[PDB]
Amino acid sequence: GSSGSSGARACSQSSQTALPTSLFTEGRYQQELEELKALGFANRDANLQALVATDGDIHAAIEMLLGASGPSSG
Repeated sequence: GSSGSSGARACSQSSQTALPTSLFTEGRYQQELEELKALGFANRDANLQALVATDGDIHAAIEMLLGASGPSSG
């Protein structure tokens, strides 16, 4: 005991048979987009791009939609 931090593997993509379907996220977190529209958003596309970014976790989406990107570069 001295430091505190967890790792457990590093990088692990999970995709093969799956395909990039645009109409595959508008049917998953459809209600979500509507939620943010009330939580304090509206930009569905953005709400999605963020949601999908959080695995469709509106919660994590909010923060991300709140302006909590994190990394910066351009």
